[PDB]
Amino acid sequence: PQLPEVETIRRTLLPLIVGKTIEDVRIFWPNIIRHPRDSEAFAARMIGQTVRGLERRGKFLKFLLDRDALISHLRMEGRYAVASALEPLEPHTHVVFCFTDGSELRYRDVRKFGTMHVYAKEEADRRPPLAELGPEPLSPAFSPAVLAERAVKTKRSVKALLLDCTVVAGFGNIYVDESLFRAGILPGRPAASLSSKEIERLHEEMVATIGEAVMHLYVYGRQGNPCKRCGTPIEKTVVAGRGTHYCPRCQR
DNA sequence: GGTAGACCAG
DNA sequence: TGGTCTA
Ligand SMILES: [Zn+2]
Repeated sequence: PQLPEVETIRRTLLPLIVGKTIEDVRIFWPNIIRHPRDSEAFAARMIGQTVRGLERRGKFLKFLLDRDALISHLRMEGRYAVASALEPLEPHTHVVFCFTDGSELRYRDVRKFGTMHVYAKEEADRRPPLAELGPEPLSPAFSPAVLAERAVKTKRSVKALLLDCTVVAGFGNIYVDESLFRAGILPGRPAASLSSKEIERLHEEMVATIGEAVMHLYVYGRQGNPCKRCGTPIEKTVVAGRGTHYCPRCQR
């Protein structure tokens, strides 16, 4: 899921779990659990805690309990569902939180790529994976100035820069390619080569792209197809070890 | 600072 | 392929 999907999950999941008390935690793929390392300690500490809130940072979901926060990342195919303990689990269900009212929060993930960390609330923000996470793209903490500051200090491509989680939180491949197209910037441009005007434009399109999504595509996955703005076939190469889509005419 | 390790299965 | 951590 992308940041906008994660925000949707945050919004819709919360009322389904708030105020419920955890009675059991069942884990079928231990490797999902990253902290505490021992998945049995993970399970034991959450029992008896009540869900008090649900926040998002980047693509991370932060479940607030009584004493702890559960930090969860779905990666590409992780999904949460709330349902009855009386019904069979869906395929690829790896973690289940059982509540005292007979309902469950289920985590499914065909790729088994997602991660979970639990810490005392007051520690969550200064421990992995939230530590070092950059500002929310939709927040004033993410500004042209901040972006400019990071751009000049590096020799990497502009795409690599925007993919950097310390620069800005949860900006995925798709939104990077779309935003660069919209800003008229080639993804392979060295970040330091960007003018001040290009930085402001990029910031503006980044916010617009992610902002519109939280509420179609120009280039992502459209290789071999005409650009919607100029008709030139969209091209695909590899930049920053990633599938990279761009229009060689609109972007410079 | 930096990229190339690591995890997964359709 | 993807995202984010550790080495
Ligand atoms: Zn074009």
